[PDB]
Amino acid sequence: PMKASLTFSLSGIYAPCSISRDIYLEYGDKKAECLYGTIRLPQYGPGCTPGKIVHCVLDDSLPFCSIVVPSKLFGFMPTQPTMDFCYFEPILDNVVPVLDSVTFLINEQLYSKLMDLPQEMQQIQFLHYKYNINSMETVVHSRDILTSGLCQILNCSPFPQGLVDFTETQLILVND
Repeated sequence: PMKASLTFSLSGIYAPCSISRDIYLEYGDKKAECLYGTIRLPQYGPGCTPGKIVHCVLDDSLPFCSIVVPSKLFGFMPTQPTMDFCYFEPILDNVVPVLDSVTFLINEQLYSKLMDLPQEMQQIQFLHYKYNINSMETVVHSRDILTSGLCQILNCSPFPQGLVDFTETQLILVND
Protein backbone atom coordinates (compact mmCIF):
# COMPACT_ATOMS: atom_id res chain seq x y z
CA PRO A 1 0.00 0.00 0.00
CA MET A 2 1.28 3.48 -0.88
CA LYS A 3 0.16 6.84 0.47
CA ALA A 4 -1.28 9.15 -2.16
CA SER A 5 -2.57 12.70 -1.98
CA LEU A 6 -6.36 12.66 -2.19
CA THR A 7 -8.92 14.77 -4.06
CA PHE A 8 -12.63 13.93 -3.86
CA SER A 9 -14.70 14.13 -7.04
CA LEU A 10 -18.33 15.26 -6.94
CA SER A 11 -19.56 13.81 -10.24
CA GLY A 12 -21.29 10.57 -9.26
CA ILE A 13 -20.46 7.63 -7.02
CA TYR A 14 -19.17 5.48 -9.90
CA ALA A 15 -16.92 7.94 -11.65
CA PRO A 16 -13.64 6.01 -12.05
CA CYS A 17 -10.71 6.89 -9.83
CA SER A 18 -8.02 8.89 -11.59
CA ILE A 19 -4.42 8.00 -10.73
CA SER A 20 -1.20 9.85 -11.45
CA ARG A 21 1.40 8.47 -13.86
CA ASP A 22 3.74 7.27 -11.09
CA ILE A 23 0.94 5.08 -9.72
CA TYR A 24 0.00 3.93 -13.20
CA LEU A 25 3.62 2.86 -13.71
CA GLU A 26 3.26 0.31 -10.89
CA TYR A 27 0.99 -1.83 -13.09
CA GLY A 28 3.60 -2.38 -15.83
CA ASP A 29 2.33 -4.20 -18.91
CA LYS A 30 -1.32 -4.48 -17.73
CA LYS A 31 -4.02 -3.37 -20.19
CA ALA A 32 -4.60 0.35 -19.60
CA GLU A 33 -8.42 0.14 -19.69
CA CYS A 34 -8.68 -2.71 -17.14
CA LEU A 35 -6.93 -1.28 -14.06
CA TYR A 36 -8.17 -1.74 -10.48
CA GLY A 37 -6.89 -0.83 -7.03
CA THR A 38 -7.95 -0.96 -3.40
CA ILE A 39 -8.41 2.24 -1.39
CA ARG A 40 -8.56 2.75 2.37
CA LEU A 41 -8.93 6.11 4.12
CA PRO A 42 -7.19 7.05 7.38
CA GLN A 43 -9.55 7.22 10.34
CA TYR A 44 -10.01 9.15 13.59
CA GLY A 45 -7.46 7.47 15.84
CA PRO A 46 -6.32 3.92 15.15
CA GLY A 47 -7.36 2.06 12.04
CA CYS A 48 -8.56 2.93 8.57
CA THR A 49 -11.57 2.55 6.27
CA PRO A 50 -12.17 -1.02 5.00
CA GLY A 51 -10.64 -1.81 1.62
CA LYS A 52 -12.73 -0.69 -1.36
CA ILE A 53 -11.95 -1.92 -4.88
CA VAL A 54 -12.24 0.72 -7.61
CA HIS A 55 -11.66 0.92 -11.33
CA CYS A 56 -8.82 3.37 -11.98
CA VAL A 57 -7.77 5.28 -15.08
CA LEU A 58 -4.56 7.17 -15.80
CA ASP A 59 -4.75 10.95 -15.73
CA ASP A 60 -1.45 12.23 -17.16
CA SER A 61 -2.25 15.77 -15.91
CA LEU A 62 -2.21 14.88 -12.20
CA PRO A 63 0.90 15.75 -10.16
CA PHE A 64 2.95 12.94 -8.62
CA CYS A 65 1.44 10.61 -5.96
CA SER A 66 -2.16 11.76 -6.53
CA ILE A 67 -5.56 10.12 -6.87
CA VAL A 68 -9.07 11.50 -7.46
CA VAL A 69 -11.86 9.42 -5.81
CA PRO A 70 -15.65 9.95 -5.59
CA SER A 71 -16.65 11.33 -2.22
CA LYS A 72 -19.88 9.31 -2.44
CA LEU A 73 -17.90 6.06 -2.14
CA PHE A 74 -17.31 6.86 1.55
CA GLY A 75 -19.67 7.35 4.52
CA PHE A 76 -20.19 11.10 4.17
CA MET A 77 -19.65 13.74 1.45
CA PRO A 78 -17.30 16.63 2.40
CA THR A 79 -19.19 19.73 3.49
CA GLN A 80 -16.07 20.49 5.58
CA PRO A 81 -12.54 19.07 5.07
CA THR A 82 -11.09 15.89 6.64
CA MET A 83 -7.85 14.04 5.73
CA ASP A 84 -5.50 14.75 2.82
CA PHE A 85 -4.22 11.30 1.81
CA CYS A 86 -5.38 7.74 1.28
CA TYR A 87 -3.76 4.31 1.22
CA PHE A 88 -3.80 3.00 -2.34
CA GLU A 89 -2.74 -0.46 -3.54
CA PRO A 90 -2.78 -1.46 -7.22
CA ILE A 91 -4.28 -4.85 -8.09
CA LEU A 92 -1.57 -6.64 -10.16
CA ASP A 93 -1.72 -10.44 -10.19
CA ASN A 94 -5.43 -10.73 -9.45
CA VAL A 95 -8.54 -10.00 -11.44
CA VAL A 96 -11.78 -8.65 -9.97
CA PRO A 97 -14.78 -10.98 -9.48
CA VAL A 98 -18.19 -10.88 -11.15
CA LEU A 99 -21.24 -10.78 -8.88
CA ASP A 100 -24.04 -13.32 -9.12
CA SER A 101 -26.58 -10.77 -7.86
CA VAL A 102 -27.03 -7.17 -6.69
CA THR A 103 -29.94 -5.95 -4.56
CA PHE A 104 -31.05 -2.31 -4.89
CA LEU A 105 -33.30 -0.58 -2.36
CA ILE A 106 -35.11 2.13 -4.32
CA ASN A 107 -37.71 4.82 -3.71
CA GLU A 108 -41.22 4.40 -5.16
CA GLN A 109 -40.64 6.81 -8.07
CA LEU A 110 -37.60 4.94 -9.36
CA TYR A 111 -39.22 1.55 -8.68
CA SER A 112 -42.19 2.45 -10.88
CA LYS A 113 -39.84 3.61 -13.63
CA LEU A 114 -37.95 0.33 -13.43
CA MET A 115 -41.22 -1.59 -13.28
CA ASP A 116 -42.65 0.00 -16.45
CA LEU A 117 -39.87 -1.93 -18.19
CA PRO A 118 -40.95 -5.54 -18.91
CA GLN A 119 -37.36 -6.87 -19.24
CA GLU A 120 -34.57 -7.33 -16.71
CA MET A 121 -31.90 -6.67 -19.35
CA GLN A 122 -33.30 -3.16 -19.74
CA GLN A 123 -33.60 -2.62 -15.98
CA ILE A 124 -29.82 -2.77 -15.60
CA GLN A 125 -29.40 -0.80 -18.82
CA PHE A 126 -31.64 1.91 -17.33
CA LEU A 127 -29.50 2.12 -14.20
CA HIS A 128 -26.52 2.27 -16.58
CA TYR A 129 -27.88 5.48 -18.12
CA LYS A 130 -28.78 7.01 -14.77
CA TYR A 131 -25.62 6.17 -12.84
CA ASN A 132 -22.60 5.25 -15.02
CA ILE A 133 -22.69 1.63 -13.97
CA ASN A 134 -20.83 -0.06 -16.85
CA SER A 135 -20.88 -3.80 -17.53
CA MET A 136 -17.76 -5.73 -16.51
CA GLU A 137 -16.00 -2.51 -15.55
CA THR A 138 -17.58 -0.58 -12.65
CA VAL A 139 -17.10 -2.04 -9.17
CA VAL A 140 -20.24 -1.87 -7.02
CA HIS A 141 -20.18 -2.33 -3.24
CA SER A 142 -22.74 -3.39 -0.66
CA ARG A 143 -24.34 -0.39 1.14
CA ASP A 144 -23.27 2.05 -1.64
CA ILE A 145 -25.65 5.00 -1.48
CA LEU A 146 -26.01 6.07 -5.11
CA THR A 147 -28.50 8.87 -4.41
CA SER A 148 -29.57 9.89 -0.92
CA GLY A 149 -33.23 9.02 -0.48
CA LEU A 150 -33.54 7.35 -3.88
CA CYS A 151 -31.19 4.43 -4.50
CA GLN A 152 -28.88 2.25 -2.36
CA ILE A 153 -27.26 -1.13 -2.88
CA LEU A 154 -28.52 -3.41 -0.11
CA ASN A 155 -26.36 -6.47 -0.78
CA CYS A 156 -24.18 -8.21 -3.36
CA SER A 157 -23.47 -11.92 -3.69
CA PRO A 158 -21.34 -13.96 -3.33
CA PHE A 159 -18.82 -11.16 -2.46
CA PRO A 160 -19.57 -7.75 -0.90
CA GLN A 161 -18.14 -5.94 -3.99
CA GLY A 162 -17.40 -6.82 -7.59
CA LEU A 163 -18.31 -6.32 -11.21
CA VAL A 164 -21.78 -6.41 -12.79
CA ASP A 165 -22.10 -8.60 -15.88
CA PHE A 166 -25.21 -7.18 -17.52
CA THR A 167 -25.88 -10.52 -19.26
CA GLU A 168 -25.30 -12.68 -16.17
CA THR A 169 -25.63 -10.80 -12.86
CA GLN A 170 -29.12 -10.93 -11.33
CA LEU A 171 -30.83 -7.66 -10.41
CA ILE A 172 -32.98 -7.69 -7.25
CA LEU A 173 -35.15 -4.59 -6.75
CA VAL A 174 -36.77 -3.72 -3.40
CA ASN A 175 -39.38 -0.98 -2.98
CA ASP A 176 -38.77 1.34 -0.05
